[PDB]
Amino acid sequence: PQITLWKRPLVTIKIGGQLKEALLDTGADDTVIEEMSLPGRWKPKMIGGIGGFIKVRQYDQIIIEICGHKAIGTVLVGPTPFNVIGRNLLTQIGCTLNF
Amino acid sequence: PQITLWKRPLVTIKIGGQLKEALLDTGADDTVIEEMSLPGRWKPKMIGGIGGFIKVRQYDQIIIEICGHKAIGTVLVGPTPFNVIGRNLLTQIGCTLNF
Ligand SMILES: Cc1ccccc1CNC(=O)[C@H]1N(C(=O)[C@@H](O)[C@H](Cc2ccccc2)NC(=O)c2cccc(O)c2C)CSC1(C)C
Repeated sequence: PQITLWKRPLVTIKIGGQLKEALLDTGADDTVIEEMSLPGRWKPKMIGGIGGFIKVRQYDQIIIEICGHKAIGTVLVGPTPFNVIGRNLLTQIGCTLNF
Repeated sequence: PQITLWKRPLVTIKIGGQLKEALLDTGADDTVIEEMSLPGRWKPKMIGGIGGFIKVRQYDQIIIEICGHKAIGTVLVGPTPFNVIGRNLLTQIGCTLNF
C-alpha cells in the first residue's frame, strides 16, 4: 500500500507467531527489535544510533512478516526505543520512498 | 521520484545558505542537523533513539531546500552523527513509503 508520513509509520509485524508493532525506518540500515525469544545461535554486533553505540544480538535468517509480507533475514535484538524495520528488510518487501 | 532502499537514501540539501548531505529518515519525527548557525530564537530539547538521548537546539520556521523543493518547518541542531530529514519535512515534499 501507500503510507503517508503525517504520523509515525507504525505497522503490525509477526515474529515467532507473535504480533508486534514496528516502525518502517528508512534511516536504519538494520532491523532492531526489543528483547524476545528467537531460535538458533546469535553473534555480536554494535550499531551506532543517535545517542551512541550499543551492543545487540544478531540472529540471521529469521522469519518475519511485515504488514502481510514475509521476509527472512537478519534481526538484531537489543535496547531499542521502538521495534525498527530497517532497509535490510524494507528491501525484501519491495518498499520504496516516493515523491 | 522513486528511491530504492538498497543503500542509504542520501540527498543534498541547502539550509542556512549551506549545502549538506542528509538522510531521508521515516523513523525520525523531526529533522536534526549537525552544529551550524541558524537565524531566529531557539529553545533546548532532548531527543532519543538507539544509544540514548542528545540535547539539541530547536528552531522553528526554518526553510530548507531539498531535491528541487522548498520546505519549511522545525529543525533541531545538535551533536547528531547523521544529518537526517524527518517526517515533519518529508511530508511537505510529499514523501510516501510504498510496497
Ligand atoms: C532523529 C530524531 C528527531 C526527532 C526526535 C527523535 C529523533 C531520534 N529518533 C531516532 O533515533 C529513531 N531512529 C531513526 O530514525 C533511525 O533512522 C536512525 C537515524 C540515525 C542514523 C545515524 C545516526 C543517528 C541517527 N538510524 C539508526 O539508529 C541506525 C543507523 C544505522 C544502522 C542501524 O542498525 C540503525 C538502527 C531509530 S530509533 C528511533 C525510531 C527513535
